[PDB]
Amino acid sequence: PVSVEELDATVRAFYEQQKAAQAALNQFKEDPDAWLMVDEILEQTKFLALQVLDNVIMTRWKVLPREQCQGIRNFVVQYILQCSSSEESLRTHRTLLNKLNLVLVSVLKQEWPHNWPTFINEIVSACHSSLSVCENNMIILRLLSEEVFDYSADQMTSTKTRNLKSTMCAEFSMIFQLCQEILNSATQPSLIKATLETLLRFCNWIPLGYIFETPLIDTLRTRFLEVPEFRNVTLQCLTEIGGLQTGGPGQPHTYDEQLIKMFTEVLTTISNIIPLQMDLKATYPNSNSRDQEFIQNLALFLTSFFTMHLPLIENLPNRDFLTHGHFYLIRISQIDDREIFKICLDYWLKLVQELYEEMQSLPLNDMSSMGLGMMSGGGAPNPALLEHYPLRKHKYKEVLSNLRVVMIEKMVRPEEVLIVENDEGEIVREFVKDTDSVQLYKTIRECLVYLTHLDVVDMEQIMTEKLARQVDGSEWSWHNCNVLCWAIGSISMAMNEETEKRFLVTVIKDLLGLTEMKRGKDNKAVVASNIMYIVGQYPRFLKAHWKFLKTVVNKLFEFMHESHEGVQDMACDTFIKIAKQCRRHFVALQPSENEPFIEEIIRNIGKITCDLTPQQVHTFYEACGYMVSAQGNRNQQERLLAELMAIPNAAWDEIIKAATMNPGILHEPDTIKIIGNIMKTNVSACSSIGPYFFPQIGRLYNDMLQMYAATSQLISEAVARDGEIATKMPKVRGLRTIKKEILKLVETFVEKAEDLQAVRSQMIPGLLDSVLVDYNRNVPGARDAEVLKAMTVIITRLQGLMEDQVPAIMENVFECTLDMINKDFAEYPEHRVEFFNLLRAINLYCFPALLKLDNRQFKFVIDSCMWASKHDNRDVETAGLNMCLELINNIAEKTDVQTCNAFFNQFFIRILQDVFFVLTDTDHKAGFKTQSMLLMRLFYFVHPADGSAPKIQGPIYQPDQAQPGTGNREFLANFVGTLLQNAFANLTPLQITTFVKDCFELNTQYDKFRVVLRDFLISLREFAGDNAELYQVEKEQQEREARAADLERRSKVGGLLKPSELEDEEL
Repeated sequence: PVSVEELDATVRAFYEQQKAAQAALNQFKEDPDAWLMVDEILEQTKFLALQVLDNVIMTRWKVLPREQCQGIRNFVVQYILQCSSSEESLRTHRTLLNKLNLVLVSVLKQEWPHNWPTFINEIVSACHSSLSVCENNMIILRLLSEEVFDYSADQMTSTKTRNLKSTMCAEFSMIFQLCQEILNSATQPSLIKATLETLLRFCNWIPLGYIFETPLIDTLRTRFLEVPEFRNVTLQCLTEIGGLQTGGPGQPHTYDEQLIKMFTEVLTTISNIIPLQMDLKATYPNSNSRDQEFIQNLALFLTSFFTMHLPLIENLPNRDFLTHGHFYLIRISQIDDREIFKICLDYWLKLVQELYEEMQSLPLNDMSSMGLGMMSGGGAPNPALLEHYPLRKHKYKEVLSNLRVVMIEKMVRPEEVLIVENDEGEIVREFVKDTDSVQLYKTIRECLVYLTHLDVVDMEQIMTEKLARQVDGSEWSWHNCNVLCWAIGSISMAMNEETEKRFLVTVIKDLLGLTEMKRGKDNKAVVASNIMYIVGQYPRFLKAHWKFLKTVVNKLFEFMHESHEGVQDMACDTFIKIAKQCRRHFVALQPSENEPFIEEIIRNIGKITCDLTPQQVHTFYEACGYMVSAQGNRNQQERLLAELMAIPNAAWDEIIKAATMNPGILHEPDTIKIIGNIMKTNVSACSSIGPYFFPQIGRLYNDMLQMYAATSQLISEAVARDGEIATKMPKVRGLRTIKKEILKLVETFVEKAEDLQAVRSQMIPGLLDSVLVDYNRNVPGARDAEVLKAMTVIITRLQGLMEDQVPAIMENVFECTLDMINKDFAEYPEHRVEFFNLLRAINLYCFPALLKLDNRQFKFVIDSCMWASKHDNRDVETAGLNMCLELINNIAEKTDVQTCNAFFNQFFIRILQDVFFVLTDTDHKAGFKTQSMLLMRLFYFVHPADGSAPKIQGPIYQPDQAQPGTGNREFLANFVGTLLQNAFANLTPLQITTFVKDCFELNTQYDKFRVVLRDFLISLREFAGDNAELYQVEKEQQEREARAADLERRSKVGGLLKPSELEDEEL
């Protein structure tokens, strides 16, 4: 319609849902009313119009006529020019103008890369016209820069974008000179700012000649760098230039002199801005957002420049610039801000690790056998023996020494410290946080260590003096104590044993004194937290100093009586830490004592653990378990074990006696709980003591089976009484809990047992007698998946010894469990997953007894396997596909030609078909690794590309009803071909032929096959539309080496691995 009448099709929208919707009804047109619109109407409506305009621009550009797109192009340019060509007009229509600018840049998106050569020229000229059009032209060049530049801005400039900067040589050069012109003359802040912001977005594309050979830098620094308004943006420019890569060592132009002049000068300017006496740590929080951003842009400048050209400033004759630049990085590093400190920390790590690796690569280490240098393993070298070496680390003496103070002060809570001061200052138990807090910790630990190595004397002096201020000279506070102690504990293994001995005696003494001196629940908790952390991180020290070991374990027991759950958690945690690392010192007769320390502990175990929660008690018994394991004297060990388990046994017998008087208490929530705690206590001590737990499991075993039976009887009655609804009631649930807990104990032991024949002879018959038929007779609501789990456990462990039992397990479990799994597509997931796992285990460790299973049942075995293959979860996808792999491989290479015949004859198609549908599916990209391996194996079974004589794995093929035509290689190839053409009908009969040929040829080389199949899949339409997971193998192969080289590096320097990362690395 006309402009005056459709104006209100929206004016009524602001001042009825009726007309509001009507304007939306006029949506699909060709913006014809838009041209007339912008000029005549009303301005809210103009906004609606421009919306329509832009939409049609992107959507309908190539389809629109070459004439009209030219029309709308000139149409927008004229209005940008109408608004921008006046001071006051620029200010009044800034909103409207911006909307337009966006429309122009979106037009530019399709036009400028097409065939608009003189755009830049036109912009530059329009700039010469007036200042206002100029400013808006800068804002347009800036928005345009976000379309062209930003896309290539995150790709780190590769060859693809590198050649772009070469072609657009002139195009960018002009924009430079336009900018240098304005910056040379302009005095309007709006204009200077817009122009500056544009320079930034074009710094990386402007030819290096104009950046360094012109006086651009000189003027950026002198005209704007010290002007508060422009300061941040100019520094961002200087950062981009200082961060520019000088790809020519000396070939095109080594700008070194330009850069040294630049950095040196900018740094002096900064010295005028930021006073020498200003506390950036204290100031920053009270500064405005602009001043804070300045501090961040400075941190970014210095780090960027040093990262890119550190040699230039390091080798300068003056050195004051190297030192003062880094001092700025230090003063900044003290500021309490996550993002800023992250910036600095990354640089710092690079710096310290490099300086260290200079020492590490000396040939002076070749004489380690005489006591010179640093043996690979660990321990910081004496600094004084390195002073007479021309080491870079000497140039940074004063800087590195201050960095140690900072790094300590900026320490973050270790994973081990299970307590935090909250927002309101209360000591609470918050275990861990986001990944970032832990990645931060890893990084800060790394710097702390390298710094310790670079000068262990300086580090020890600083930590020692700080600790003194905590004890006496009062810089005391939870924070300063925490921070210092987290640092101390984190550099563990970075000092040689001797040095560390001195230090630790001081530290542990001072801290042990602090625990008794500081009063109040909270002060006691903080100090305990710190002493626990440290001693837990220094097992090497504790081993060589029995008096210290006994003293800290005793203080641990003390902490276990604290009213703080977090403190208690840390006491048990530290206790098991030490008990595992120093187990042997608890069973031996220490020179000073009358008896082995474990005797004393076990004697008072009841008094020690009386304030502990059950989970803490479990941890306690597990630790004591390690101690017991260290007792090689089998008899002595059995007595130790008996006494340790005294209380749990007593509790157990009490429950058995009670349940004999009336079995009813078994479904009393308290009884269920108690039986649980007892079983868990056993599982804890057993998982630690290992195989020599057999006497304890032997004492309990009979009562355990009878209780399983008794609770089962009770479950029957509750169901017989009130039907299957009872299975989801409190009583039956809890009784089932008793059953599950018992099983978890026997599982724990079976996995530890070494006399596998004794387990098979004495336990297995009783266990199966008690769990199998009971599982079967139960209603679905009451069947325990833990029975499946436990079967998988005993089978995986005893393997062959369990073949004769597999038929009874199958008899009672297979059929009914299947029923639960089948009808219920989303119910009984535990049973579904564990059924699949039980079968897979039977296949892996009891293959012959698996054959005894007949066709009806065999079909379902395959059915389940394929299910797990087609599951959204990654672990179960790998699992199912893999059970298939293991199955077919077993059949082909362990059975008869007639049996394997029958099997492959009965399911080969079934398999390959499913394997194909999952492989060619748009989804399921995760299972490629096994799926490919499946395909290649299948083909090998039919036509193996190997043998000195013509060998094959399968005699005949699919039922005759399928194809009376004899032949495998033929049938296989043909049938596959058909399937292939079904996934994509665009396949030329040569493509389909080539593929199938590769399969028979590459069945020998998994990598060649897998790769060729990967490419063939990438080629097709559907697959290229959702990326490639098929590279899982290439990915893990990379990751493996990564963590392997990293472990390689870390291992070569003391402290980079927590002492708990060496126990496993050795054992």
